[PDB]
Amino acid sequence: GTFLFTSESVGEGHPDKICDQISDAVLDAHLQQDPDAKVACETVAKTGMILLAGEITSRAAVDYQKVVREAVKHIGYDDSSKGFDYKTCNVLVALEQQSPDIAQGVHLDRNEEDIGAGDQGLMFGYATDETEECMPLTIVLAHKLNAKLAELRRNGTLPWLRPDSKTQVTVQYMQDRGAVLPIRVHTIVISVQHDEEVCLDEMRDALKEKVIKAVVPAKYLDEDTIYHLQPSGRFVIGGPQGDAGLTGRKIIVDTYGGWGAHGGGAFSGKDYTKVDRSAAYAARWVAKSLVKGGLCRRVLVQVSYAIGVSHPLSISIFHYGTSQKSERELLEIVKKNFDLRPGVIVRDLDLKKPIYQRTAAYGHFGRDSFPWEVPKKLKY
Amino acid sequence: GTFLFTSESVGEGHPDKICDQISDAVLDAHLQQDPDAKVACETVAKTGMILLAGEITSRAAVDYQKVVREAVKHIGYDDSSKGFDYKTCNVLVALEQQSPDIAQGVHLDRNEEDIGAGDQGLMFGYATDETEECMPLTIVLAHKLNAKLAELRRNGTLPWLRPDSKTQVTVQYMQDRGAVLPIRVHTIVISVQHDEEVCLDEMRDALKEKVIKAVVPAKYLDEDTIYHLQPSGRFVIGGPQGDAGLTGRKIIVDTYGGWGAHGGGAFSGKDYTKVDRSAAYAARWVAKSLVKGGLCRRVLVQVSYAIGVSHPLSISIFHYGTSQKSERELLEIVKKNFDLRPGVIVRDLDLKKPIYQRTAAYGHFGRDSFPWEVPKKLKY
Ligand SMILES: CSC[C@H]1O[C@@H](n2cnc3c(N)ncnc32)[C@H](O)[C@@H]1O
Ligand SMILES: CSC[C@H]1O[C@@H](n2cnc3c(N)ncnc32)[C@H](O)[C@@H]1O
Ligand SMILES: [K+]
Ligand SMILES: [K+]
Ligand SMILES: [Mg+2]
Ligand SMILES: [Mg+2]
Ligand SMILES: [Mg+2]
Ligand SMILES: [Mg+2]
Ligand code: NA
Ligand code: NA
Ligand code: NA
Ligand code: NA
Ligand code: NA
Ligand code: NA
Ligand code: NA
Ligand code: NA
Ligand code: NA
Ligand code: NA
Ligand code: NA
Ligand code: NA
Repeated sequence: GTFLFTSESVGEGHPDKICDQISDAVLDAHLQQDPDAKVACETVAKTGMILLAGEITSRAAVDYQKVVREAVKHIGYDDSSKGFDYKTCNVLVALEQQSPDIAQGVHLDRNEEDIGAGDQGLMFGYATDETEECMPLTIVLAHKLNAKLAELRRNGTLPWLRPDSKTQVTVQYMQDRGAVLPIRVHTIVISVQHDEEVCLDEMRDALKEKVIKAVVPAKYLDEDTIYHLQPSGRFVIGGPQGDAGLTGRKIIVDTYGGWGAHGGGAFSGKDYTKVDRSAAYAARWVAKSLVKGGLCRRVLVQVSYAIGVSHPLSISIFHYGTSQKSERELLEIVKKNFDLRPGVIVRDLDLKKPIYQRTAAYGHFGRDSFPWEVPKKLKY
Repeated sequence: GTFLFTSESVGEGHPDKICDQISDAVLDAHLQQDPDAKVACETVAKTGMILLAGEITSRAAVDYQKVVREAVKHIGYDDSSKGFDYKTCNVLVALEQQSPDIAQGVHLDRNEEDIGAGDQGLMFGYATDETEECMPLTIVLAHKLNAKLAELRRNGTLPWLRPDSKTQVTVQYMQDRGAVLPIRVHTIVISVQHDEEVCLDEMRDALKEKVIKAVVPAKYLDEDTIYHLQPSGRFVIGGPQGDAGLTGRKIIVDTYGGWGAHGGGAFSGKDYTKVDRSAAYAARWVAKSLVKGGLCRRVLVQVSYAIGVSHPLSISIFHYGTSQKSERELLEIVKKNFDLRPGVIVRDLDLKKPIYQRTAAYGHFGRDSFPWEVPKKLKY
């Protein structure tokens, strides 16, 4: 009756995540000055280069050089010995205004509540009662392993660590009437960039004793757990020098780690009129509200939009058999309690606030009591 | 007992899809000369620009200018009046060799069958008996609508069409013992770039009569079907000029349209040692083999890897209740019939052949009897 499930996470210095963080630093910089900025900022990172490309229409005056370099500094790439340095990297900017054809179809001369979706697309929300934060254990543990690496890098106790890391956690689960119950950790992978001097045995010992044991409860680890620690054997070249990064290439790390579903839309670098972000956050809010409200133990929500149209085209609820109410009944409860127009979501979730860089590593969900993590009390 | 589900697709000239096609044109060009080329080619597209960035180690001599421009020509961007022209665009190249640290951990001095996975990650395969090609109807119809647009553009019958398009199809389904049965089309969205002269009523009439009716069986369309045709009202600016494109930003369009699950890894621009592609293709092959073999009606397969390790770390089978056999029994059948090491998958699926550009629009699955679409006869 048991099964395995695997999820991964990446660290703040993983090149794709660098791009997500930069794109959201750019968004935040615009929103600090112009809450109605229209932002669609993609970032590319390769050896020695950050390129910004996309579309921004805003009243803000933003120093892209400074914003980009400060984000890279925070991540920890501050010297050529680490493969990348915020002080001496190339920052190239290929930003244009938002297409006027998009603007006229989406938001020009529209009442805010009746703004159209900024694009077509589909989005999902998911929640599971297997953890208090209503997230899958696999992805929670994978994120926490990367956060622990960053902590031990920044506090100087593992000074050989560099910012680029990846983790992967496989958990053995039991099924319980559509809900899932974690039993044990089956396999853990950790790969992290390191300095030229530290040897493999020192790193593997530290990753087990100072990282895994500081994160994963001992009850989940046993003599059969498989550890793949620095499995490549050498990871000195890293960051953008080891692998090109792009915004929106970690969309499963950003969400549910393979659980539930994904509609394909990236989050970072986008203002609220891009329903890829706002409606995914709202769908998480719905799903978590259903689970915390006791209506389900596990639930997947789909919503979809057409460009220029305010109301969603479709809403669907899938409860995995974990409710006494039918999926139709839950859908009616959702429709009576939520208004998923983007110009309403923006108000309910406060999506003009410049908090987005904080979302761009360690997952957008399950953390810090962001507005989409605070369940709505449902009337039914 | 019914529910809605929505999927989308994009056309060959959608800027993200342009990037996928270019990245796979680059891969194919290398593989034509060096079947063992190591390729990780990301493409970015914005107004007037194609940038190649990533890592290639290969014995091939490739003219990137020519390869890129020929791909853009095939797509149809051949004049400034369309927003982009293969003849006069900027092609910038930021390609380096594969990291030697990766190479040593993955494939150097390794027997081909025992090559390590080129990265960690998780991948899913999915199959559903609702169509003969074992794909969801929503995504099949969405792809076919984009293909029809391209056909009518290329044959000159709708000469106002341009290459950038998006479609979205919402289908109303019934559940049947874990399987799904399409009933009717609930909503269709089509947005397509167009010339400055054609009016909105002409376009909307043509999209209904020459596109939708030529693609979607009349039995699925009724007086209640909702049509959002050119919903933005104006789409003259398009392609990279309207929206930046990046490789690997259409991973749900490339796969199952929201159905099943996704592990996050993009396909295009990657050789077979990148399990993001090879193992996803193998997982599709497994899933389709289970459905065509009569063991399931619907199935999701998860596999996962660690960099440098040949065998998958985990394999999981989820059959939605559509088999008399337990998921454990199906997993044993899979393990007895499939060897999911990348250096074996490459042989079974012929993944050194330069056919990848053909996969990079209209979905990687459900078409053209590629090797992963030909079911394996299972022994059990
Ligand atoms: C294998 S390249 C994809 C990702 O894997 C990581 N990576 C890069 N080099 C190595 C390496 N030598 N060993 C393990 N992981 C690596 C980096 O996070 C990179 O973005
Ligand atoms: C809204 S920008 C995201 C995508 O939507 C498409 N698009 C661009 N401009 C428009 C427009 N004016 N109307 C409808 N869709 C558009 C293009 O495929 C683009 O890549
Ligand atoms: K990459
Ligand atoms: K974009
Ligand atoms: Mg990547
Ligand atoms: Mg999208
Ligand atoms: Mg895109
Ligand atoms: Mg990956
Ligand atoms: Na810091
Ligand atoms: Na809970
Ligand atoms: Na336990
Ligand atoms: Na060093
Ligand atoms: Na997921
Ligand atoms: Na909290
Ligand atoms: Na052609
Ligand atoms: Na079938
Ligand atoms: Na019918
Ligand atoms: Na024109
Ligand atoms: Na999908
Ligand atoms: Na065929």
